Amino acid sequence: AMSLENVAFNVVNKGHFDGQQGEVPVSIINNTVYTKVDGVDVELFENKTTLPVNVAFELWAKRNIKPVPEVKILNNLGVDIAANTVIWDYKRDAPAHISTIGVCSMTDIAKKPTETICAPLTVFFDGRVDGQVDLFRNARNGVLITEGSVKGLQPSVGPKQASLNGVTLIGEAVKTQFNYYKKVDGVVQQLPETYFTQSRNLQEFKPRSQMEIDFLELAMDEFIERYKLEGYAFEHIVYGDFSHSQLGGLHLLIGLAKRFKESPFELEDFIPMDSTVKNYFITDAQTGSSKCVCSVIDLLLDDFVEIIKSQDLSVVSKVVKVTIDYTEISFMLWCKDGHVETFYPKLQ
Amino acid sequence: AMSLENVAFNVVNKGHFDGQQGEVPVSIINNTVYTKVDGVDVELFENKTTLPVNVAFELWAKRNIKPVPEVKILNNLGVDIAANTVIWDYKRDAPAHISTIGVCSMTDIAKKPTETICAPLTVFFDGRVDGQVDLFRNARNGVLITEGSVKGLQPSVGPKQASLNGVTLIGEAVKTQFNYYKKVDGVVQQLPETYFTQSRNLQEFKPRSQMEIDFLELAMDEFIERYKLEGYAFEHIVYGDFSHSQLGGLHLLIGLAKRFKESPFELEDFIPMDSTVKNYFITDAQTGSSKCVCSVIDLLLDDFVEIIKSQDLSVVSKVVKVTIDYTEISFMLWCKDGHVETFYPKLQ
Amino acid sequence: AMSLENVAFNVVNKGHFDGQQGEVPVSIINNTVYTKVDGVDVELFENKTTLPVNVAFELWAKRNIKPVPEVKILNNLGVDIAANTVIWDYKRDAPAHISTIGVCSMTDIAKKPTETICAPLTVFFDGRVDGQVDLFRNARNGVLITEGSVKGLQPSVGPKQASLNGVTLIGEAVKTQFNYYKKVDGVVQQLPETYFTQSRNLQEFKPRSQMEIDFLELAMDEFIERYKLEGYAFEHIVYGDFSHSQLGGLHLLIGLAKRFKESPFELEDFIPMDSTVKNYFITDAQTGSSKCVCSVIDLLLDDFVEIIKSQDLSVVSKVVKVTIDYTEISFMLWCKDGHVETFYPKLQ
Amino acid sequence: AMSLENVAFNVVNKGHFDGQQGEVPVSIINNTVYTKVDGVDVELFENKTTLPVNVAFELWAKRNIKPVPEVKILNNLGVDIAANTVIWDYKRDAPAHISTIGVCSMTDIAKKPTETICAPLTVFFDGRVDGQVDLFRNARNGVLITEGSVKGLQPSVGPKQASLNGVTLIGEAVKTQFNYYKKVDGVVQQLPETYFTQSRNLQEFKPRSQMEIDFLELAMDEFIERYKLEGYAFEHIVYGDFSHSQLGGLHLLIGLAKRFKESPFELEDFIPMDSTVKNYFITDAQTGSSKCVCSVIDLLLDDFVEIIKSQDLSVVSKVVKVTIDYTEISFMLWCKDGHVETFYPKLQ
Amino acid sequence: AMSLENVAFNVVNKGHFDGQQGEVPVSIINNTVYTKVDGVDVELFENKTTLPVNVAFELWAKRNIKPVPEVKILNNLGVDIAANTVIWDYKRDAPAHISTIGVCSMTDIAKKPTETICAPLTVFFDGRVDGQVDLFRNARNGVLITEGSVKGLQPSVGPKQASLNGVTLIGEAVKTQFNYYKKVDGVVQQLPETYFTQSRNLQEFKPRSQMEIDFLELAMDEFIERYKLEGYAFEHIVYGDFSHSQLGGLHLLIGLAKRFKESPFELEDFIPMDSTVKNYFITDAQTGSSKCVCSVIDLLLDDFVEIIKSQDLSVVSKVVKVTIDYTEISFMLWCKDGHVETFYPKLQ
Ligand SMILES: Cn1nc2c(cc1=O)CNCC2
Ligand SMILES: Cn1nc2c(cc1=O)CNCC2
Ligand SMILES: Cn1nc2c(cc1=O)CNCC2
Ligand SMILES: Cn1nc2c(cc1=O)CNCC2
Ligand SMILES: Cn1nc2c(cc1=O)CNCC2
Repeated sequence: AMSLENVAFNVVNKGHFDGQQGEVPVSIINNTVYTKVDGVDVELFENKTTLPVNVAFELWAKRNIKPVPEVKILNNLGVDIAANTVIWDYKRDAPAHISTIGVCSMTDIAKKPTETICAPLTVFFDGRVDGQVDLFRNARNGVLITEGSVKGLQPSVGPKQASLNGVTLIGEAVKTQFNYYKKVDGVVQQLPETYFTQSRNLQEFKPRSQMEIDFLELAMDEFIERYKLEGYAFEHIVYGDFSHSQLGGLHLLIGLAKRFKESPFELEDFIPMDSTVKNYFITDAQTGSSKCVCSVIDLLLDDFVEIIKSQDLSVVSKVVKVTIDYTEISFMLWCKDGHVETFYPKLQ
Repeated sequence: AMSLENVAFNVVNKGHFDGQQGEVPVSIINNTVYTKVDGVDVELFENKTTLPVNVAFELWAKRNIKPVPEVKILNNLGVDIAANTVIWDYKRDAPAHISTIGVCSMTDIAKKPTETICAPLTVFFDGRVDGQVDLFRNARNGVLITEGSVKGLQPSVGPKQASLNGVTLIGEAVKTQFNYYKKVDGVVQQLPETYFTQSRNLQEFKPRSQMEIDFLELAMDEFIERYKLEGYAFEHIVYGDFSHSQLGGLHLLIGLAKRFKESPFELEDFIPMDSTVKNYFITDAQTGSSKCVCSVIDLLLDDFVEIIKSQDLSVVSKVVKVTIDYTEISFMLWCKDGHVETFYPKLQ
Repeated sequence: AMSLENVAFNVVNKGHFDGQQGEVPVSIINNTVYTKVDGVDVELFENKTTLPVNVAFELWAKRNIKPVPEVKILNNLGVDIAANTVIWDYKRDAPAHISTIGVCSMTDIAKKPTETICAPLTVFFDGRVDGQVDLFRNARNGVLITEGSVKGLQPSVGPKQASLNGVTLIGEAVKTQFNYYKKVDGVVQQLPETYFTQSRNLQEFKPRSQMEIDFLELAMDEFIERYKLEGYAFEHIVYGDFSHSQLGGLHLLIGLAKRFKESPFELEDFIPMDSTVKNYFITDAQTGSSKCVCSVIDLLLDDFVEIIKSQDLSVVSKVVKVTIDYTEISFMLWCKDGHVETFYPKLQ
Repeated sequence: AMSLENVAFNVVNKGHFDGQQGEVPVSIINNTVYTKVDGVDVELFENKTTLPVNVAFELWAKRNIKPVPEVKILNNLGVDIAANTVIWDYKRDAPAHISTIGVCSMTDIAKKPTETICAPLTVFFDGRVDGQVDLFRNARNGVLITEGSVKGLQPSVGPKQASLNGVTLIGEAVKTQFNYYKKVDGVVQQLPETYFTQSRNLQEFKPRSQMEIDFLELAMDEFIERYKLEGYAFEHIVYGDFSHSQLGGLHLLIGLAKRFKESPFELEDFIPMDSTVKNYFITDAQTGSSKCVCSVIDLLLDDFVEIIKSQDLSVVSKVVKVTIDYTEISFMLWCKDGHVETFYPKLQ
Repeated sequence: AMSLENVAFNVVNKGHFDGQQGEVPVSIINNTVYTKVDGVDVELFENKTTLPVNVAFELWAKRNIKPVPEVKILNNLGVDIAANTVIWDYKRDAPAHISTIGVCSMTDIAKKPTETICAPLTVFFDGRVDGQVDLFRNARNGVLITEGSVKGLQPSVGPKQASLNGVTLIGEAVKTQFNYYKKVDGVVQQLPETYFTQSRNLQEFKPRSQMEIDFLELAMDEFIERYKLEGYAFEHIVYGDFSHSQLGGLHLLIGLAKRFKESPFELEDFIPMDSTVKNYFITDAQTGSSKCVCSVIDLLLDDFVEIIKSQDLSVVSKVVKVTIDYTEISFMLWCKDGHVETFYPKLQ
C-alpha cells in the first residue's frame, strides 16, 4: 500500500523509508517535495535526477542505509541493478542504477531477482539480507557481497572502505570490508588480483603509511633520495610541474594534497561521478599553470611506487595495464635512456 | 503604487525595500528575478518558496531588517501572522508565515491587524513600531515583543539572542533581548517559566559558562568527577556511544561540538526548519556508528545538568516535561537501580 | 558542423570545446544537460543564464581558457562583445556579453568582427590570437589586449592580475598583465592614469605591501601613529565603527579582512556581479551593527592612503573623482575643522 | 553522425527525419524546441512525453510515416518494441514503446533486432522493409505485418484500417490491411478468430453496412422491428437511456453518433490512450443524464448483433468473453425472463 | 512609470495597454501571468515566446490593435524593427521583431527611431501615427505604410488585406490597403511589380473572382475546357492527384479548399510562421495519399493562370522566379513535349 504521503511520513518520522504506516500532507512544486509543518511548507527533497520528482523521492527514501560498496566498485564489476534495495549515488545525488527490483512500482522491472527479466542483468546481492546468497547462486548474472565465507565460493577481499549514507569510511563499529563474488552467464568468475583506490578528499587528506607521512613532511629531493626514486620522474608525475602554461604531471591525489597545503587550486570535475580514475580541469592559483584534462588517481603511495618500479623502462612509449578496483586501468609509460619521463592514467 | 519594478529598484539601490520611488527593468525566468546591468542579466533573487516568484521576491524585499525573535520562538508561541512586516525564515529561505497584513497585495488578508479576519489569528506585534503595543491591547489573539515595560502588562524575559538578517546573535550595538507577551481569546496569558536554547552552530561553537569550558577541555572521566555527574549517564547522553552500529545518545549540541573537533560526521537535517529540538540522521565518519533519528537540543550544559539532577531516578521509564523556548518538551527518562540509563528529547 | 552532441563530446573528452570530432548521447531536462555514462545520466552543465540551456552550454564549452581581463575591467572599458571567443563571467555563471561573433549560430550577430553590424559595438580583441591586432586597427570601436608593444599604438599597462578559468591571479607560468588599447569612433583613445583594485577575497586575504602587513598586525592606534594618519578618520573609514545600530564606515576590503579574523559577519551581495566598487548589506555577528548599503573597494592600503592624503580638507562636503580600473569612481568627502569625518565610494 | 541540429534541419527541410546532411540553429526552452527563422524563434516541437525534450523530438522526427498498425492492435498483440522504426502514438503524443532498436542513441537498447537483448522482447517487424521478414523468422519473439503471402507461414487477416501520420484510414492509394504473424519463444502462433473495432470518430462517423445505414436513418422502433432485435435491450445498450440521472447503456459508438446528430454531449477521455474499449465520463447536454464510466466500443453494428444473438440468455449475470482486436474483451451480460437487460464491455 | 502591475491593470480594464494609471495584484507561475479576482487567480497571459514571461506579457499588451501589414509582407520587405509599436505575430504567438523602439525598457534598443542605433535597421513606420511619415523621410533604412499620397514619393499599392488583432481581412469599416514605401541607405527604392497572396483559410475559403467561383462549382474537366487550360497540368498542380501513395501536386490553396468540401485531410504545419509559401505534411484521409513537404501558396486562381500561361514550356526543368508579396519566389517548372508536367513553389 505504497504512496507519496506514506513515503513522506516515513521520511519525517523515521529519517528515511522504514515500512511504517501513516501519511503526511505533501505538495510537489516543480522538482521539490514539501510537507506542511506549523502551517508552512518545509522542503523534504530536491530532485537532482532525470526521474520524475515523486519517483526519485521514493527511491531516495528507500536508499540503503547500511555500509555499501562505493558506486565506482559496483560500476567496475558491471552491476546493472540492485536486488530489493536502492544504492544511492551521493556524488550524482541520484540512484546508482536506472531500474529497481521490489522497490518502487514506477521503476520496478520485477518484484524478485528470480524473474526472467533479471537473468541477463548483473544483479547486486547483499549476503547481509536473508536469502540473498541463495538468490546469487540461482542468478545467471550477479555480484555478491558478504561479511564471511560462502560454502564453496572462492572470495575476493574487497576494499577496507565502504559508503555509509554518502560517507566513505573504514568501519570500526560496522563492517565495511566485504567478500566479493561475481557471476557471468551462470558461471562464477574469478575476480582478478587488484589494487584499491583509497577514496580520500583533498581537504581532509590523511597519510595511511610511513612513506605517505614522509611524502607530506619531507622536501621533494630528500623524499626521492630516501625511497630511492631517482629516475622515476616523481618530480613530474607526483609532485607536479607548475613552471609552464601547461601543468605537468600531478596524477596522484597525495601530490595534489601536498600542493593544496601551500597554495590553492581549482579542480573542475567536468564528469561528476564516482570513478577509479578522475579527470579534472585544473588551474593552479599561485602560478596560473593549467591542464584541461588532468587524470588523478588516489592510490596509496607505496602501491604507486610498486607499480612504477615493476615496469620495464627500456621502451619509448607503451601501455601499462594495472588492475585497480577490479578494473583494468591503462597507463601511458614514456621512457628515455632507461629513466621515466612520464607515467599517467591514459586518457581514452 | 507597488510594483515588481519598484521592488527591484529598492533592492538594487537600498539593499531591500525602503519605500523609495523608482523602477528598474526586470526579467522573470522560471523562479529567478533578474535585472539588466551593463547589458547583461544579474540575478536579484532565487525563489526557494512555494509562493509565485514575484510574490516571494516582494516578501523577501519587505523582510524585517531589525533583530527579530527566532522563528522557533514565534512558532512555540503560536504566531500565525505578523503585523505590517515579514519575518523571513532564513533556515527555509521563505516567509515564516503564509499570509501578510499590510505588506503585499497578493498575500494580504487585511491591511491593518484591526480587521475582523485577524481576530482569530495570533498576530505578531513589535513594540518598537509606533502604535503596535496598542494594537496588541486591542487584538483578540497576539504575541508582543518590547524593549521595555508596558504599563500593567506582566513581562516574560525572552532569550538574550535574536535573528538580525539571518544572523543569530546577542546584541551589543542593538537590543536582542525582548519582553514577551501573549494573548489568547482577548485574555493576556501568563507565559511559563522557561529555559532557552542557545542557538549555536557546530562549526562555530563557543562555551558560555565555566562548566562548558571544562566539558570541551577536560577528558570525559575527569569532567564527570569534577561536576559530580556519576550515575547520570553523561557518557551515553552527552558524550555519545560510538562503539555499536547504532549511535548511542548524543542529544546535546555541546557533545556533538566536542566530537566534531576530533572526528567529522554527517548530520542530515531531514526536516530543515528552525526548532527547539532538531532531528538529524547522523553518521560518524570515524567509526561508522549511525542513527536515523538523533534528537539534538542546544541547552547550556549547566541547564541540562540542572534538569537531569532534578528528576526522580526510581522509575524504569517516564515522560519528563521541560519548558524550553516557551514550549513543553517531552523527554524520555530511563533508569535502573537509582541511576540514569538514558535521557532524550522524546521522538513523537 | 556544430551540434549539441559534438559540444558534449568535447566537454566529456577535452574538458571544454576543442574543435574535436565526435558525438555523445545527450539529454536535456529543464535547465540541465546530461550525458549517459555506464547506463546513468551524469550532469555536464546547469544553466544559470537567461539564454536557452543548449545555447548557454555551448557558450560555456567555448569559454576562453587563457588568462583574460576580469569582467569589471571589460565593463569599465565599455566592452559590448568579444571577437571569436566567449568571456565567461564566473561571478554570474553566465557569458559576460549578450551576443557573440564567430562562436555559436544562436548568439552570433556576425561571423567576423569586420561585418558592419560590429562597427558601432566595442569589440574585445586579443593580440595573442593571430590577426586580432589588425582587426582592432580596422574596427570602428574596440578594446585590445596584448602581451607586448604594437607599432605606433601607445599602451596602457593594465592590472597585474587576470582571470584564468574563474581564478583571479597574478601569473608566474603565464602572462596576466596586458597592454590595453581602446578605440571610440575610429579614434584610438588615450586611456587615463588609473589605480587598480587588488581583487582579493575576504577568506584568503594576503597583504601586498609593508603598510598592509602593519595594518593587519598592529593595533589601530599604533598603526595610525606609525603612518601619520591622525585626522584622516581611518578609525571610521577603514577599521569600521561597530558601536551603533548603523555600522560606520568599513569601505576598504583590508578593514573587513582584519575584522574577519576576530569576528564573523554576513556580507549580502545583493547585485552579484564583478565591479570596481561592490555594495553589500553587512551584518556584524558580534555586535549586531548593520548597514543596508556598505560600499567596499579593494584598493592597496598605500593607494587608498595616497588618495585621501591628496585631498583638500577645507570643505564640508564634496565629490572626489578617482580613476580606478579605468573608470571614474566618485567618493564623498566629508570634513570638519581641517580633519576627515568620512570618505566613501558614493552610492548612486 | 546524429545531432539535435541535424534532426531539426531534417524537420525544417523534409517535414520529418530523412537522413539528410545539414544543421539549423536550435534553442531548447523548457519542453519546446525552436529554430531561428528570419531572426525570430519558430516552434518545431512541444514535448508532451515523459522523455527529455531533445530525445522525444528525435523520436517524433524519426516516426514511421507509412500506414502502420494502430497502437491498440500492437498492444493487444504484446508488442514491446519496434525494429528500426518509431511507432508514434498520436493519441498520447508520445512514442508507443519505451525503447528503440537502431533509431536514437539515447533510447536504443540495440542497433539490430538480432542482438540477444531483443530475443525475449516481442519485436515489431514490417515486411515492407527489406530483410524484416527474415529477421522475424530468426527472432525468438515478434509480430510481423506483410502486404502479401509469406512462404510456409499461415496468415491472419488484420483490420482494413491502419494509422498514417495519426489519421486512421482504409487505404485507397496505399495498402492498410496487413497479414499478421506472431511468434512466442521461437514458435509461430496460431492467431485467434477475432472481431475488429472500426476506429471511427463521433464527428465524422460513416456507416459501413446496410444495417448501419438503417440504424442512423430509421427510428428506434422500426429499426428493432426490421432486424428482429426485440428482447435484446438495444433501446438501453445502443440507443441509450437519457430519462434518469444515470445515463443508461450507450456502449456502441454508432449509438453515440446517432445521438450526436440531434444533441451534443461531453465525453471525458480520463485515460487518453488507444484501446479496444474506451472509457468516458459522459454528460448529455440536453437532459443532464450522466455516467462516470461509460465503456464504449466501436464495433460494426452487424458484428455486435452477431455477438449478442450468440449468447445464452437464461442466466441473471455472467461474463462473456469476445476476441476483439486479438485481445480478450470481457462483457457483462445481464438477463431476466429470457431477455437481455444490459450487455456492456466489463469495467475491471 | 511602467510596471508589471500597471500593464496587468490595463489588460484587465482596457483589454490591452492603454496608458492608464492603476495596479492590480499579479502572480507569475512558470510562463503564465495571473491576477486575483474575487479571491481566486485568473489567467491573463500564457507565454508562448522565448522572451521572459513578464517581458512577453508587456509586449503583447502593447501590441498594435489597428489593421497592420501581415508579418509575411514585413519580413519580405526586410523589416527589422517597428517604430514605437509592437507588431504581434499571431501565427507564432510572439512579437514579430526581436527588439523595440519606445515600447518596453527590457526590449528597447532606443526610445526614438532617430537614434543612431536605428539608422542601419529597416524601421517600420506607420503614416497613420503623427510624425511617422517625417521620421521615414529622415531614416536611413525603413518601410512606410500610408492610407493616402505622400508628396514627392511614388507609392506601391500593397495588398487589399491587413491583420487586425490576428484576423486577416479586407476592411469595410477600416482601411487595410496601404501605400508602401521603402528606403535603403537613405535612397527611396522603386518597389517591384508584385503579385499578392490572398491569405485565405481552408475552413472559410471564399472565391474572389468569376474563375474562382467556376473552379469551386464546376467539375475538373469542364473547368479546364472553359478556361482553355489543356496541357497546363491543372489536374495535377491545382486539383491534386490522390491515386498514388505520394500525393501529387496540390500547391494552390483553392485546390485544397475544393478537396476539403468533399473529404478531410491533415495539414501538418511543421514550421508554424507567416510566409508567402507554406509547407505542410499532408495526409488525405479518404485515400491515404500523403506528401512530407507539400508547398502551398494562396494565389488568386486568375493570377496563377497568368503566371503559368506566361512561361516557356520547351525545357525539361527550370527555375521560374515570381515576385509575390514583394519577395522573389522560385518555382520549379517541369515540362515534356510542350506541355506542363508540374509547377510548384521550389523547396530550397
Ligand atoms: C596488492 N597488489 N595488487 C596487484 C598486484 C600486486 C600487489 O601487491 C599486481 N598488479 C595487479 C594487482
Ligand atoms: C531558568 N530556569 N527555567 C525553568 C526551571 C528552572 C530554572 O532555573 C524549571 N523548569 C522549567 C523552566
Ligand atoms: C598609480 N597612480 N594612479 C593614479 C594617480 C596617482 C598614482 O600614483 C592619480 N589619480 C588617478 C590614478
Ligand atoms: C440488476 N442489475 N444489476 C447491475 C447491472 C444491471 C442490472 O440489471 C449493471 N451493473 C452492475 C449491477
Ligand atoms: C521527371 N520529373 N522529376 C521530378 C519532378 C517532376 C517530374 O516530372 C518533381 N520533383 C523533382 C523530380
